[PDB]
Amino acid sequence: SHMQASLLKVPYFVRVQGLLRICALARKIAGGHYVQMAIIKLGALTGTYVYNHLTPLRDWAHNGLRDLAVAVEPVVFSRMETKLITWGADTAACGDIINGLPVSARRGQEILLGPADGMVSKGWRLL
Amino acid sequence: SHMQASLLKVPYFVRVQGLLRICALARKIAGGHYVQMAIIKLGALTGTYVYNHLTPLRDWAHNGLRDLAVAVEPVVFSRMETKLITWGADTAACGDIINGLPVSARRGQEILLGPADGMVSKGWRLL
Ligand SMILES: CCCCCCCCO[C@@H]1O[C@H](CO)[C@@H](O)[C@H](O)[C@H]1O
Ligand SMILES: CCCCCCCCO[C@@H]1O[C@H](CO)[C@@H](O)[C@H](O)[C@H]1O
Ligand SMILES: CCCCCCCCO[C@@H]1O[C@H](CO)[C@@H](O)[C@H](O)[C@H]1O
Ligand SMILES: CCCCCCCCO[C@@H]1O[C@H](CO)[C@@H](O)[C@H](O)[C@H]1O
Repeated sequence: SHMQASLLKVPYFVRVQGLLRICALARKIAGGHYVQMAIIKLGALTGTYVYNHLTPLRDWAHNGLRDLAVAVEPVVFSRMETKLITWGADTAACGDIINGLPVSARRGQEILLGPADGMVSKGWRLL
Repeated sequence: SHMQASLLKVPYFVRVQGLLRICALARKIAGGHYVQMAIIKLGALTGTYVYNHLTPLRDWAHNGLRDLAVAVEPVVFSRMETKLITWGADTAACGDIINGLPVSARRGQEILLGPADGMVSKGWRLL
């Protein structure tokens, strides 16, 4: 799904499993909390976030990890802004760009990202 | 604003007008189609795309611009993959990352991006 922005063509659920399995290894070592933070941040780069209500830190986290985190929904180690959006097939418009692609047309509750050229003849309407 | 992914805090319609004002300067000069393509590509990396149906090429484009374009809805000069999406408040889920921020919660028709910590208190629900 284009809405997940993952560098890896792998299901989100499975990506979190793999990431936490690497973390589990450091759960009991000395600077283990530092290690996990590193791996979690590396996961973020790949476009994979972990949430406490889905994969409780209590089941894999080193005791010091939670102190390094400034948030666990999802787990992040530096300030990250919080925004509100209402975007939907009903409000989408030209000018909008989603994960790198420009909004170009609509057809029902579907929105076309990228070039729309030659799509009008098929029921798509330009936004 | 977040759904427009523009490096400039300027209305979308104003950004395009500024871009096409520069393009017009080259509408009639020799090799102007090349100059306009550079300008339009600069707009792209800045977050602004132009569409033929919003601002027709016949009003500002140099005669050779169309030939260089691979599409005009919006104007691009190389392959751009076209995607079809179905997404909204009713479908948003964790694992989703929108223009850099992770989906974390839902309240009504609004969706929360970024940390949700402490929001469950305000009537928001983790996804
Ligand atoms: C950070 C990106 C990692 C990408 C590789 C993910 C590999 C996920 O591997 C997963 O491991 C689980 C057990 O840990 C198994 O139960 C799953 O079946 C398996 O697919
Ligand atoms: C790629 C980004 C370009 C930014 C330059 C924007 C220049 C604004 O352009 C001007 O804006 C005014 C109102 O805002 C209009 O009334 C003018 O007609 C228009 O030319
Ligand atoms: C950085 C990319 C710029 C691309 C635009 C190139 C425009 C070439 O501009 C050239 O200027 C010459 C005057 O010296 C004219 O004689 C040529 O006919 C004209 O094509
Ligand atoms: C001042 C001279 C400016 C030349 C304009 C260069 C615009 C670069 O346009 C290119 O567009 C591609 C997608 O279309 C991107 O993937 C490249 O990273 C980007 O460099």
